Amino acid sequence: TDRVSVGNLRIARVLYDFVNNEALPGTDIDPDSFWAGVDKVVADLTPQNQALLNARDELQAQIDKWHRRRVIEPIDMDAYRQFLTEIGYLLPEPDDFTITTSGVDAEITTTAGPQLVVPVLNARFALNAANARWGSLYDALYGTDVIPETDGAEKGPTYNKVRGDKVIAYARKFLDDSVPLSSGSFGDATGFTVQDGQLVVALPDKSTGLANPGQFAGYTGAAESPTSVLLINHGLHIEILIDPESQVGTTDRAGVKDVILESAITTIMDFEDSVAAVDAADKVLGYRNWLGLNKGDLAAFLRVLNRDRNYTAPGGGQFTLPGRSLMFVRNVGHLMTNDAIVDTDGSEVFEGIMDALFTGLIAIHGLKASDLINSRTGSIYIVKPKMHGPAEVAFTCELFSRVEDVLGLPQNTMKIGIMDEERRTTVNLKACIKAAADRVVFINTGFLDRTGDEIHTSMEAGPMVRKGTMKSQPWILAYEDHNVDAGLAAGFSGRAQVGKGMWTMTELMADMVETKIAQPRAGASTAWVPSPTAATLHALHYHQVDVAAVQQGLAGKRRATIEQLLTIPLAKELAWAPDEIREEVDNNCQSILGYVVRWVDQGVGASKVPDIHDVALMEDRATLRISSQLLANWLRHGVITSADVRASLERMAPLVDRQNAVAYRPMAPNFDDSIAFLAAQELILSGAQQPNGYTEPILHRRRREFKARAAE
Ligand SMILES: O=C(O)C(=O)CC(=O)c1cccc(Br)c1
Ligand SMILES: [Mg+2]
Ligand SMILES: [Mg+2]
Ligand SMILES: [Mg+2]
Repeated sequence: TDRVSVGNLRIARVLYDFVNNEALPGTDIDPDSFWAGVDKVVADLTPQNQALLNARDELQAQIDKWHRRRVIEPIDMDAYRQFLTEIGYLLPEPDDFTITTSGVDAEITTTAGPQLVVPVLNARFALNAANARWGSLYDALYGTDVIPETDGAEKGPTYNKVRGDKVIAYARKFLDDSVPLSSGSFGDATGFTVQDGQLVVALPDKSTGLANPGQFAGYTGAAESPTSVLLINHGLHIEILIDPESQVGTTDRAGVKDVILESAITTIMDFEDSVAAVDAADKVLGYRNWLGLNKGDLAAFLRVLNRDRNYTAPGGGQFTLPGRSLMFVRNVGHLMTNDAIVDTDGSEVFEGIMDALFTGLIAIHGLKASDLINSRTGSIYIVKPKMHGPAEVAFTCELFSRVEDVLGLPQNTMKIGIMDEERRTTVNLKACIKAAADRVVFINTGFLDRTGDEIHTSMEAGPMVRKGTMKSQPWILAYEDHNVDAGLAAGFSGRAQVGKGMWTMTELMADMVETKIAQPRAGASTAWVPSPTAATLHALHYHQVDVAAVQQGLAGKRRATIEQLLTIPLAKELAWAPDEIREEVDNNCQSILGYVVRWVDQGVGASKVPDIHDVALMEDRATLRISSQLLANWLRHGVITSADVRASLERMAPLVDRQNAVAYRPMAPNFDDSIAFLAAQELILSGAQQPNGYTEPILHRRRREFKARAAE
């Protein structure tokens, strides 16, 4: 066979070799001890892993049955709440406490700023993300719709000076708003110098300093004619590049070439919802990238990781700043198994357990010199998604503890970023944080998964509101506030991130800049962006909003009740016309097909897919979880018929085919000959029966089916 025997396990050879030849050397872990550990941890924790999965199903069955026996229109909230408490769904809230997590880096405990999420299987993208710690504001403004492409300001094949000037003026205002001069505007600056350790800005008829000289962080080049000036605001750096001989500098009144923003402070290297990995070959591609990132030798010319940045202090001494985003890794959650390892019965091993062992092993390299150090404070940062309730958090705690022992790492080295993205976590959040009180480095509202769970949990209650309506329903607004309240009450300020979710409209940057400011205004010290460009633009918000002061002001407040959290997003009687229903169906089918076709045929786990209004959306598994669950819910309650679904899928399919074009295999007109098309259909028609509406069981099965056919 193509497998290696270790105790009860049979490990795919490709994975075995990868760990031995690439991951283990340099960690000082004895290979025999490692592998024995893998067998032992898998043997010991699998039963509990399974019990937790069975408990989800049992809770969901009871809730389904609660709704079916009811019939009374307005849900009786006190009865419902009492029921959830009876079945162990809603648990008692623990007494107040403060987290004790230690050895965490400044980028997490203290700095407020953007957090970038990127598929770890794409080496190019992962490299750009790691390097996105610094980014060009001019490139972000000029390249996106933040500067409207009005008459005369259009993007052309070459530099448009009218447009460039708008970019320059936008940035000058940003400087005025962020690091104000004692008098006058950056708009009128003619030059910058450093004198007696102070920044001096030349204006036309006078010179001025910063209103707050402490915002002067340093410079490069000669004090008397620097090549750049470095400022800091709300803990984030801004660098003005000075080069009158450059394309842009020549047109600028002070010779400014660009303004660089400290952008993606941290990055989450994702093994979960943004990637398609269904076997040992896929997992190894991902692990190898994660390894190269931690060793600092990942290279895709040849794209490489950036070095730290050198500056001159105001007084004239030297210092450096991190040139790379501080990396988390997102492991998969408790649900899935993967045949990369099977036992003697042929049973697949739980994937989350494997990720903990393998990504944790690999992360050791990031704690040491690259022939440079991810975590200088000695932590490994793992995001754990899709947990349901505090027992599941406790299980993750014990899993990490056992892995630490296998890896010979100190206890509590492996830190947890907690996704608050399932209903049973939301309503037990304080208890969940408590279960990880010494490991937690963030909580984050994964609002898309959370929306999927909301629909699945109350699937039997009645038909839900439209997808677009969900983002503004009472339950979700209360969930957002409740998350911030819980983190602040647990002492997260100055210790751990309070984070919010992803902006998915990748081309609507003007809208993001206008709207996403709500997140740090709500006291979030970080929030998710899909790209380095969006990281730079989102950074703007942290310069405008003093998140630390916002969090301080929110202290003690309790702004969401349990009743609000439990407000099921049921649609009102006769809420939609035939045309609105048709739109929702087509919108969901197009998005499902666009994403699924690339998942199943090409193993791409995150894709831009134009919705029904032709808005580009970054789709991942969570957005698919919503679309499929919504249609499943509408089909369950007779809003639409199975023919509506079929016709819509059949309608949208040729359009999606058109949207694609070398490793692409058309779904139409032979729909039922396309594994990808059938996958999409199955996600909808079996939606109600998937545990918690999770999409992986079907996606993994169908992707594997596709690969097997392709191999013959
Ligand atoms: O909202 C949540 O459940 C997330 O966890 C979001 C998520 O991973 C995502 C969504 C769209 C694009 C990308 Br990249 C990631
Ligand atoms: Mg049932
Ligand atoms: Mg999620
Ligand atoms: Mg301020």
